[PDB]
Amino acid sequence: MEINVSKLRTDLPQVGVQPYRQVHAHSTGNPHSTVQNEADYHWRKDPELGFFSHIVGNGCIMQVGPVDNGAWDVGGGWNAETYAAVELIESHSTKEEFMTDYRLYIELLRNLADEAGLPKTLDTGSLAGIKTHEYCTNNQPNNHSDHVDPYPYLAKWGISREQFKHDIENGLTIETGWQKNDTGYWYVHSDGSYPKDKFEKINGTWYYFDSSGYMLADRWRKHTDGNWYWFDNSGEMATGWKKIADKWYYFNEEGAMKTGWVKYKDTWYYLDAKEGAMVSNAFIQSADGTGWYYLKPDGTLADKPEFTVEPDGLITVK
Amino acid sequence: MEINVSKLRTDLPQVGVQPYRQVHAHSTGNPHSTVQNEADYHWRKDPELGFFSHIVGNGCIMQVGPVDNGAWDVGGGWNAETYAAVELIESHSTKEEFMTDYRLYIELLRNLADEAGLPKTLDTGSLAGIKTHEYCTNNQPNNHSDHVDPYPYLAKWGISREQFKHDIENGLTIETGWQKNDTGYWYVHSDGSYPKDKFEKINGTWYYFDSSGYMLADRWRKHTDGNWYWFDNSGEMATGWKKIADKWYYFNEEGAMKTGWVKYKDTWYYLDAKEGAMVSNAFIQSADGTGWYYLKPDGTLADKPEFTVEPDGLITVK
Ligand SMILES: C[N+](C)(C)CCO
Ligand SMILES: C[N+](C)(C)CCO
Ligand SMILES: C[N+](C)(C)CCO
Ligand SMILES: C[N+](C)(C)CCO
Ligand SMILES: C[N+](C)(C)CCO
Ligand SMILES: C[N+](C)(C)CCO
Ligand SMILES: C[N+](C)(C)CCO
Ligand SMILES: C[N+](C)(C)CCO
Ligand SMILES: C[N+](C)(C)CCO
Ligand SMILES: C[N+](C)(C)CCO
Ligand SMILES: [Zn+2]
Ligand SMILES: [Zn+2]
Repeated sequence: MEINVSKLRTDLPQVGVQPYRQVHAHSTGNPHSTVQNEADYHWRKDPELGFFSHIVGNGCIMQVGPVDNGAWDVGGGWNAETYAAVELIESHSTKEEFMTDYRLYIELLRNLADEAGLPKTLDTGSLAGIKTHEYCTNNQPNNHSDHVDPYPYLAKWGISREQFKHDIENGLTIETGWQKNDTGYWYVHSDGSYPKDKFEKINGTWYYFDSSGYMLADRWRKHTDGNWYWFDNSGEMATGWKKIADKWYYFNEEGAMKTGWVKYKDTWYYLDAKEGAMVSNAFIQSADGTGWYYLKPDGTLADKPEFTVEPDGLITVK
Repeated sequence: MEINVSKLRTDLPQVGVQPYRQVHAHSTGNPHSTVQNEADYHWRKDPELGFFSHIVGNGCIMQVGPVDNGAWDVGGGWNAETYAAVELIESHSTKEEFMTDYRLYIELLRNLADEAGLPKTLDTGSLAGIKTHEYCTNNQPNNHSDHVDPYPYLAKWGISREQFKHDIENGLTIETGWQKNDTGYWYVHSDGSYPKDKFEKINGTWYYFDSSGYMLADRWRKHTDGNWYWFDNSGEMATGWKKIADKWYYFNEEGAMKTGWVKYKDTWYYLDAKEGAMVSNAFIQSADGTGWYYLKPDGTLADKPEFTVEPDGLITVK
C-alpha cells in the first residue's frame, strides 16, 4: 500500500513490550479535520495527550507513528498491546469520500494484523487481533477510557457493526460500474450504491433502472414528469423517430415522447395525442378549429389534398 | 264472504257437544284435486274416513259440512272441539294461484274464529282458538293422527310457520300495484312479489327496477344484452330520439341505444360508436373504408360538402 511517512514521529516512547497482540481501529472524533490536519497536529502535539500510528483520510494513508512499539491510543492497559493504531477521519462530505477511505482503512487494518502475526478478527474474546477503541474501552484492564469509536461514525455512513466485522474478517471487494447477471444489468457507483426507479446518465447516455436496480431494455416507462420514455435493447433512452412494435413514435432530444404535429424534412407528421403513434389516412382538426388537415395513408401531411364527392355524397380524398 | 253451499252435506253426525272451542286449519294433501274435486269427493265419501266443513281453492270457498257440530277432521279427541275445519287445496301451479287462495283461507279462518266466539290465535296453549292439524296431532288427547298440515304446503310457497301465525293473528293485507315512498316507486304483483334488477312491462309500458325493487327514473342502465337503456322522469323506457344532459341519443323501438348511422326525415345523423351521442362537425369513414362522410355542425349529413384548400393546405368544409 502507498504510505506517506512525511509526518512520521520518531521521538515517541515505547509503551509496554513486544509482542504486541493488537491492532486498534479508531476514528478521529473530529468532524472537520483533514488527514493532513490530523498529521500536522499529531506531529506537534504533546504525546501524553495520546498518540497513534496511522491516519486514513482523503484517499491516503499517513503513518504518523511507529508500529510494533505500543502506543497511548486507547486510554488503558491495552495501550501496552498496540502494534498499530489506525485512525479514520470523520470529515467526509459524501458517502463516496467515506467509502474511498473506508476501503483503505479495512485493507490497512488487515495488512497490519498479518504483518504483526495476528488473527484478522474484529473484537473477539481472544487477546490478539483487531480491536476497536470501543472494545478496548469495554474490555481492557486498568481502563481510563470512555471512547466508543469507530462504530458511531461508521454507522453514520451505513456501515453497521456487523458489516465492519465482516469486512475486517473477509476483506472488502466492491465491484463497481456495469454489472450483469441472468436477470439484467445494474450500475454500481464508486460508493457501492446503484440507481433504482430513476434515470441515470452513464458515459454520456441516459438509462432507466427499475426498483431493484435492473436496467430497462426494450420497454416503455411513464416518468414522474407525466411523459412517456422508451428504452431500446441496449437500454439507451430513445430520441428522435423510433418504430416500436410496428408503429412510429417521435421522441424529443430529452427523450420525452411527443404528440401532435412534428416536422420531418420536407413534410409534417401527426402523432396521436392519446397513444402517441403516427396517424395516417385521417383528418385532424386545425388548432383554431377552423378547418382540417389531411394525413395520407403513408402518414405525410397532404399539402394539396384533392376531393371528389359522390352523390352520397361520399368523399374520396387524394 | 262468498260461500258456495251447493255441496254442503246435511247428513253428517254431530261429534262431541257444544261449545266447540277450535277452528282447524288443514290442507288436502292432494297435489292434483281442485276445489270442486274435493267437494264432490267429500259429498259422496264415507264420513268415517274423515270429514270437514270448508274447502278453499281456485278462488272460492265451498262449504261442504256444517259448523258448530264437531267433525272427524283431526283423527283424535279434538274432533270433539271442531267448530269448523278448513281445508286448503294443494294443487296450485303458481304462487299467484296459491296467494289468491291463501288470502281467502286466512280471512275465513279468522271470521270463523270470531263467529265461534274464539280468540284469533294460532296454535297457542289455550284450548280455544285456531289450531293446525299439526298442533292437534301433537297436543290433542286420545290422538290417532300423524298429519302435520298445513305447514309443509304453506312453506312450499314461501309462508313460514311464523308468517302463518302472524297472518292469522293480524289479518293479511297485500297492497298491490304501484307503491311509493320517500325513496321511489315499486310495483307489487298479485302474489306480493315485485321486480328487482329487471325490466317489467306494466300497463303497456316498460320500466326497469333496481335490486331493491325501486323504479329507475332519469337514469341510464347497461342491460345484460350489452345494450344501453335510458329511463325518463316517469321511469318510462326511452325510445326514439332523446336529448339527455344536452346531448342527442337515439333508441330503437325496443329501447336499445343505437350507434352508427340513423335516418331522420330527409337526413342522416351519426351517433358516436363509443358513447352514443350525436356527432357533429366531423368526418366519418365509410364502411368500405373508401372515403368519408361529413357531418355539419348541426349534425346533419352533408349531401354536397364543398371544400376549399389553403396553401397549408388547411381544409375548410361547407
Ligand atoms: C443488485 N441487484 C440488482 C442484483 C439486485 C437488487 O435487488
Ligand atoms: C418516416 N418517419 C418520419 C416516420 C421516420 C423516419 O425515420
Ligand atoms: C428526464 N431526464 C432529464 C432525466 C432525461 C432526459 O433528458
Ligand atoms: C401508449 N404508449 C405507447 C405511450 C405506452 C405503451 O404502453
Ligand atoms: C348513410 N350513409 C352515410 C352510410 C350513406 C349516405 O347516404
Ligand atoms: C319494498 N321496497 C321497495 C320498499 C324496499 C325493498 O328493499
Ligand atoms: C333533431 N334530432 C334528429 C336530433 C332530434 C329529433 O327530434
Ligand atoms: C329488453 N326488453 C325486451 C325487456 C325491453 C325492450 O323491448
Ligand atoms: C355512455 N352512455 C351515454 C351510453 C351511458 C351513460 O353513462
Ligand atoms: C403543421 N400544420 C399542420 C399545423 C400546419 C401546416 O403547415
Ligand atoms: Zn479511538
Ligand atoms: Zn288435516
